[PDB]
Amino acid sequence: MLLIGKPAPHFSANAVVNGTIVPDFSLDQFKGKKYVILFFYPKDFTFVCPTELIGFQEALGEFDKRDVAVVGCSTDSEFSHWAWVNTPRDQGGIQGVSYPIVSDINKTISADYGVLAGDENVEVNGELIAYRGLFLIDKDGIVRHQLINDFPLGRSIDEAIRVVDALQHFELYGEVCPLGWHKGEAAMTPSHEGVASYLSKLE
Amino acid sequence: MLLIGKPAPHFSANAVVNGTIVPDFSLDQFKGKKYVILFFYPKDFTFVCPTELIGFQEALGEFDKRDVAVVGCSTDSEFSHWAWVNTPRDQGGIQGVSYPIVSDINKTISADYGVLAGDEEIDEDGNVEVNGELIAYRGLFLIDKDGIVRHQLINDFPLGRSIDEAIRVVDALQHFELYGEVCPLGWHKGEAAMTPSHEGVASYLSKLE
Amino acid sequence: MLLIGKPAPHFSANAVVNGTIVPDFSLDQFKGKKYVILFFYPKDFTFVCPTELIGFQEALGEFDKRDVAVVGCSTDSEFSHWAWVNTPRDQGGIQGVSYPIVSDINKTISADYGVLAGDEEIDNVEVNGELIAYRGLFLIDKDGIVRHQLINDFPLGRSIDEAIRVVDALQHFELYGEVCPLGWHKGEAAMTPSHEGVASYLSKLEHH
Amino acid sequence: MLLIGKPAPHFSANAVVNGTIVPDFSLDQFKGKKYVILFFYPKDFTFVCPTELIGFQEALGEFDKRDVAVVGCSTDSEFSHWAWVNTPRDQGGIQGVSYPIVSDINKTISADYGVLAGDEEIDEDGNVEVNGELIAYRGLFLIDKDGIVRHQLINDFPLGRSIDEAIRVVDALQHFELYGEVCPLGWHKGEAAMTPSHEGVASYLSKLEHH
Amino acid sequence: MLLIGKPAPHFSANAVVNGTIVPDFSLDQFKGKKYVILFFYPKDFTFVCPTELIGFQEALGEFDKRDVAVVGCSTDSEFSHWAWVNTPRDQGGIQGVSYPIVSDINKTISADYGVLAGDEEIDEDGNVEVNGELIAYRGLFLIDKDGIVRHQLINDFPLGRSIDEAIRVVDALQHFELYGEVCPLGWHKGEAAMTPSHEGVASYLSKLEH
Amino acid sequence: MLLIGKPAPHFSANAVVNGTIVPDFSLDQFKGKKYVILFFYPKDFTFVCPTELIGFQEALGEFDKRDVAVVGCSTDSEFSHWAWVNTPRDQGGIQGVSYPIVSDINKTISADYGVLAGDEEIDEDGNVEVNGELIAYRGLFLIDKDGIVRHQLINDFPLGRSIDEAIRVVDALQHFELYGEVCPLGWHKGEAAMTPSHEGVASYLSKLEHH
Amino acid sequence: MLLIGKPAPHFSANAVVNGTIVPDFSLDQFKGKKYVILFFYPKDFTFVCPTELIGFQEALGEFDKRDVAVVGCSTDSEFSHWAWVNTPRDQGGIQGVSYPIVSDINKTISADYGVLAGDEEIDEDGNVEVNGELIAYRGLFLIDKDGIVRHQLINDFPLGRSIDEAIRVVDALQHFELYGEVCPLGWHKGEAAMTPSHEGVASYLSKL
Amino acid sequence: MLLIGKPAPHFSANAVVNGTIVPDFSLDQFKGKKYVILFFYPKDFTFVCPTELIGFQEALGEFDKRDVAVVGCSTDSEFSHWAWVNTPRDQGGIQGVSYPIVSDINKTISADYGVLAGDEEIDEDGNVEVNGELIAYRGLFLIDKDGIVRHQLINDFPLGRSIDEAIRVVDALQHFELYGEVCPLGWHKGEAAMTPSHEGVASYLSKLEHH
Amino acid sequence: MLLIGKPAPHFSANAVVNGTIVPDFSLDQFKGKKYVILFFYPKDFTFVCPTELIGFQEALGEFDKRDVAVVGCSTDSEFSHWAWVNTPRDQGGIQGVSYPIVSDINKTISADYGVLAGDEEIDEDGNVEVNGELIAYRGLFLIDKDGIVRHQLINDFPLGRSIDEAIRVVDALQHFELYGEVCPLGWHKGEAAMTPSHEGVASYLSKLEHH
Ligand SMILES: [Ca+2]
Ligand SMILES: [Ca+2]
Ligand SMILES: [Ca+2]
Ligand SMILES: [Ca+2]
Ligand SMILES: [Ca+2]
Ligand SMILES: [Ca+2]
Ligand SMILES: [Ca+2]
Repeated sequence: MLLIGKPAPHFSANAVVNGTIVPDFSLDQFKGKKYVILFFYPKDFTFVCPTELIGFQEALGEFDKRDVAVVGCSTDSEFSHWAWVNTPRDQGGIQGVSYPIVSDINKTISADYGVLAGDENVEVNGELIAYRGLFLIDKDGIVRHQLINDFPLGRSIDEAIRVVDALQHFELYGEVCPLGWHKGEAAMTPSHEGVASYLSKLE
Repeated sequence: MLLIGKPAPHFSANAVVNGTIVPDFSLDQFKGKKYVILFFYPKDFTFVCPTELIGFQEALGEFDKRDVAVVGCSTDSEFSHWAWVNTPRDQGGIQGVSYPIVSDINKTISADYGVLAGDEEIDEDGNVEVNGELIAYRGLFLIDKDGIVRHQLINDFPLGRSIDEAIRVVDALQHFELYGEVCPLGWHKGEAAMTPSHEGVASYLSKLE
Repeated sequence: MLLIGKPAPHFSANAVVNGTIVPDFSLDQFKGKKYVILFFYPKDFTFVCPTELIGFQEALGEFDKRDVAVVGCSTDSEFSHWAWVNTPRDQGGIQGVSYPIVSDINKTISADYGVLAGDEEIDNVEVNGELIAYRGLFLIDKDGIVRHQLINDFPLGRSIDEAIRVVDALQHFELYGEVCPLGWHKGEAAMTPSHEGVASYLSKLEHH
Repeated sequence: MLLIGKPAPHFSANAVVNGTIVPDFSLDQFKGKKYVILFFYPKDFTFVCPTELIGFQEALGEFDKRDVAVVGCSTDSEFSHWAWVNTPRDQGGIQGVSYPIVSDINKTISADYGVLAGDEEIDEDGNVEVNGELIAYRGLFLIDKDGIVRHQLINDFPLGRSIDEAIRVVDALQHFELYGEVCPLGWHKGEAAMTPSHEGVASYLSKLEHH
Repeated sequence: MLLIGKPAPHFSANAVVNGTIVPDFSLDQFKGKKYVILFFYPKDFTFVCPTELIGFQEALGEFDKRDVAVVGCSTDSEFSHWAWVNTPRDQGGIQGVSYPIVSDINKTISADYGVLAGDEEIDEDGNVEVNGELIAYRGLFLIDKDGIVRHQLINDFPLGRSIDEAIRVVDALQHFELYGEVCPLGWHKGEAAMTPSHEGVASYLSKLEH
Repeated sequence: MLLIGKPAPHFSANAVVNGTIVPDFSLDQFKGKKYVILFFYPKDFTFVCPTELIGFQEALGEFDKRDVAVVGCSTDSEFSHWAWVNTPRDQGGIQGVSYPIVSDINKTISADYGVLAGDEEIDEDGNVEVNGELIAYRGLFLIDKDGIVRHQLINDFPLGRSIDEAIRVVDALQHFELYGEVCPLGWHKGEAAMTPSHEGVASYLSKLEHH
Repeated sequence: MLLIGKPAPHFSANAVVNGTIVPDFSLDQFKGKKYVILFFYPKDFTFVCPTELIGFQEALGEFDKRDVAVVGCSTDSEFSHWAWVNTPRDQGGIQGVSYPIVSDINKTISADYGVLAGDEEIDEDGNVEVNGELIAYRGLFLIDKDGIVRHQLINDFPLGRSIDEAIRVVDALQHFELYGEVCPLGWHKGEAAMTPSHEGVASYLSKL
Repeated sequence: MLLIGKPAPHFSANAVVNGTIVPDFSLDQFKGKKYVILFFYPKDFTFVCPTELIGFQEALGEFDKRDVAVVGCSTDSEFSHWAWVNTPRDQGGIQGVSYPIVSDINKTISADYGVLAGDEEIDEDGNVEVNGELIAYRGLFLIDKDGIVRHQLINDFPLGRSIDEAIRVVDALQHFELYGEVCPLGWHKGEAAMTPSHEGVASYLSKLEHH
Repeated sequence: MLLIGKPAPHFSANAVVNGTIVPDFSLDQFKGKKYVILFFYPKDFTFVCPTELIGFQEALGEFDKRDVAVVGCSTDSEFSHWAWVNTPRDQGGIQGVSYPIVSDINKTISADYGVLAGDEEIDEDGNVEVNGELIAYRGLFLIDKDGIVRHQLINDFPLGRSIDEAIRVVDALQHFELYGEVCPLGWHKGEAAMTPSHEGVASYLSKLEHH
């Protein structure tokens, strides 16, 4: 489903924050204060998912500098999350992951964000688990960027950081970010003069 | 909607291929033969859109080497596309863009791929009213040789995309197809992949330590 | 659609006025002030459409003297319009067209005015043909009421003369209460809408 | 209704042809043989309508030479039509009009062609009330030999139509059918048409800047 | 539909009154003042209809003396009516007909009175297809001064009506209104009516035996 | 209901024929053989109804000569009908009435012919409420040999009908059937009818004006 | 339908009371004052029906002494009833029947009491066809002073009813109302009733 | 429900026959062979019900002589019935009742025969609530050998029924079946019946008048 | 019916309490005062049901000590219940059963508690037919002092229940209510419970691994 330009759907669920189970976790707390990178993964105790979670843990300071809160989510229970953060990495665990890991135990968050796999007396084709979904949410709670990958295709922290940098650049300077833009490169004024001037300089 | 794991919706529209208007363009031709990178942009003759189109033209060799066809799409007419490829780049044009640029003139492609902006309503006697513009967001899809969507990405209007990220996802999909190894976070071609098993993930994570 | 005797459907869209993109263009501004000749064409950068747009530009004074605003419209974007008015005529452009060219980007204007081509069928929703505007033209009086409409197939260009003639007939009926007979032109004899009026008008045809 | 590019709706009704009442008149007979100019008017024995009908009768040869059948229609009965063609013109009649005048006595033809005036409403108990008069506006349709509508025009009650514009649209349609050239704004038979191509439109528009 | 004992449906249409087109004609004007004989015929410029209209014109005084307004109606336009009253009788016209002739141009009046011929059906493309002609049968209604229908009659197209029967029904209605006696079969003004009671019917039928 | 041009609704009920109760009486028996004058009255043992029934008995020969079967009907039972034909006329009875008197005991015939009085409603508790009496008004129908209704008439309760008008309408129907001439206003057997054509009506009206 | 324990449906119709046609006859008048024996019969001028009506007339005193109003009803008109009470008994008439005979001219009373014979079938358009005759079967109802039905009985057309059974049920109802004793099988006025309790039924059955 | 003239609804339930619980009891077995008197009572182990059941046992021979099978029914289980027939009469039991006593444990029989008390209603909460007790009133049905209901009677809870009235109605039905004579008011076996004709009723009432 | 965590459905019915028929029995009276063990059985005068009812009578003191009211229920009438408590046990009776035995005579309680056996289906005649018997399975519910169902059990007809398991679940619920410790598998009063926490479950299981 299309959430670009729309408010990130509200939820309130159990989560693991700093390795501790906490109730009533919501993205409300970040409105007006932090951007949010919210990412969904399919299953605790699997393969690409721990590497993605651990990598987000390693880059957590880079998101902190940018006023970005990192939030993970799967449809597993908060107790599976807790068991997993208490499993050492050399045993496949995600020990040391300290940002919030939301438990979408009813699958309503994954459904509302349009990342729930499977197809639906009531019978279900496939597994109702989340694909590798990622959303960039601005300080107003609006979705500005989304990405969904199939199960075997891990995501990239560099691209998430790049889109964060681009959004903040557009918010600061009103300049739109052209293809392949990175922090420090030339942006563009959104006008006829702007596009003619930017494209002439490239050639 | 959610197209991951599902066939990319079929279409058949006018397009500009190698600067020429052609009819009945479809992604059918690529089934069993090429991967497809399909990207939607909002409007001809604008700002971020020409930079994305030109950059895809410049990187076309990287996609050719990987058996990937690049296809652009907007809801503008095929003639607006043709005028745009016949406009020099220093005037905001996209001259030299040679891959197909599809005209989603009926907006059905953008709807089917879930990238169409705007909201529609039915009033008391107001028929269909639309809030906002029915144009495509900066949407991108990776379609494998069977026509299945394996990756999708949508950016708001002012956020241009990245060719490197598209190439990386192509490499990850092709690596998983060849070796059955899943690609971990931040993976690039030539780096260590992973065996999808308990021992595989445990051993992979031990090497990082 | 049947719009004669009914208000022209309201709209508010981006347009190019005097070669510049402007937002929130509507026919509201003309209610009580000007008549409107509103014409739809299918596609920017095509064939008959530039000749019609340029010709409406050349005859623009004939409409000004009659308190008629000329407004064109297609389902192309306002940026396509802007690119087209910046293309020289010898290359197929419509450079110098200065009256408002509305962008019906959502196709709701053409739908509401009954000029949108194509057929919509549900299976998703599939469309047979192209959802673009036919060569449609509407005369709207100062109260916002449609008094004349005409739609031509894609290859059949319209005529400025017939538009001016219908405008003259409407204004003559508004002024004198006389109905305009077949082939009436400004300055020719009209008719009083009564038994005596039609008998007298037709008798003179058999006297001269 | 939007009929451009679509078949002209079928009908079969009483008419006055050559001053005589005949049944089962339809435009089927013209498919593959003649173009049709079909025009609706609101009321027999009124004001603009006799001038339009008489003018079409006098210009009938111009349509005959172009393989065009002229057919008129209103929702009055065939007997009103018959009485009207037996009324001398100097008293408001349409004597001498010999082409078919269709009686749309049930108003289904006018409704199908999208020219029927009035507004239809249902009551709090289910009765059918009508605001205004269910009569035809000044509607005109050009139907090609395949029965497809290529041009349509509707005028308010006091605004008579123009035979010149009807002939011009016929000539433009026939020129496009014969030569595949599209007819630009204000085109008349014998003037330069246009090739529907990038080069064609560029060539046409460049020549206008000099001529 | 059955209108006996129910109000005559309201309408407001163009009509030709005394040979002149007038708008907003209604039977409301007659409420509390006059009875109404309202008759529908199918088509202007035809065959039985001019004879019925002319005959009503010739008998107009018999209805005036009885405080009865005569109103004709068809689904033709008011201009067809006007042309018809300006056509001489020796050419099939109805010249000299001066009472109101209503134009039921939308066919709603004929529908409301249940005299409209033809059959309407909606096809699966939305449009309405019609078998036959939506024109009025030869319908006649007697409406009292309260606007209530007391007598109705419908004839097929080739069967002209009878002025005598209309006058007889008017006289019977007025006699019952005045004296409260019910009118037996074949009753005419001046003949013996009947008291609506056991004794009344026994007495009336006894006298008929001689 | 509008029955002109439509088949008279079928029924099959008990009746009194020649003073005898008989079952399964229907107008089917007359199809192809006789016209039918079918008349409804409200109640046995009342006031106008016996005068109408007796008068139809007195004129029975006039209808026999014209191949017309006379049939009466009310929503009373066949036993009330039978008792009534066994009550002498000087006591309010209809002794001597010999044509069929149908018992519309279920009120379905009166409903089908559009002559049933009264108003039905559904009450609070889904009950069925009736305003007035579900009895037949003074309804009369002329049915031709094909079973099609050609003339219908309904009178309020206190207004007795007229045998002369029924016979006149019968003569008009039979004249149109025999000669194809339409019968003008006030036409009676032996007078001039009319050819349904322009010339026919013009000729008929000319003869009246100097007559 | 089951009316036992529920109010007898209200009605208001023409009737013949003491040989005279009267309007607006209803059982409301008896509420709080009299019991009602209400009986339906199929057709005036038939066979069992006159014997039942005459017998109810002859037994009228037994109902009067028990504060019971007798009311007959059929779907025939009030004038048919009046003609029938003016017919001598030796010719099949019901001369001398003086209690109210209701005219259920609309058949709504017979429907509301569930005694109307026949079957109604309805189609899409609503055309109502009927199998059989919509006339009342030989129905009888005992209504208490509150308007509550306490006993009902319906017989097929050829099976006449019994005055003794109606009077017996009246006696049983009045006995239960007065003494709170339930009436066993075959109970008659003056015979032993029963206390509605374990001991009451055990003691009653022991004596047999 | 109105069952007169209609087939007695079919059922198949457990019953106590001659003091023994048996399955699949139905009235089908009696079709074409015996009349049926089927009676419903509300509750086992109560007050009027044992007297009715015991009295029907005592009169069983009178019904046998008339080819009548007696069947009782309540919505109690077959085991309550069995316990009750094993309870001595001097303790309120129905020991010695040997004809079939049906267990309408699903209440469907009492519903089908229109003798079930109580009212069922559905809420907005979707639940089913019941006003009163869903038990059978004192209902009685006479079923002929073809399975058609010819007589029915329902009494309020405190009003016991009458064996005499059942016998009398049985005799009347059998008399009408044999002789085609209808039974007048108060008729008993051996008394004068009536021929269903005008003459029959006229003659019968005359003998009552003078004598 | 999943009632765990939801209020026990309300009812108000006739019952036998201490061998006496009483009206308007409800579990309302126990809210805030007593726990409720509510058990359904299929039929009076059968086989497993008397053993269960008598066994609950014998264990009544064990429930009294725990502030638990024992209530039985079947769809039999209150009079069948009364007869059954007046039958000696050596004849299959339940003499001496003094706690409330509810009569679910309308079957609404069994339906609301999800223990009603049988299958209902509506005929084409809108009629309701039932496959099987609408009787209660061997259902048991533990209801807390707030009226909330905390434990439920349903057995097929031939499988009698266990007093020990009912007492055990009562003890487990009361232990959790008093001390907030959850009761592990097979817990009995006096044995070690568990703190619902990570450390609590780890510590509980550590002690088991030794013993
Ligand atoms: Ca879900
Ligand atoms: Ca669309
Ligand atoms: Ca649209
Ligand atoms: Ca219509
Ligand atoms: Ca009916
Ligand atoms: Ca039930
Ligand atoms: Ca139930």
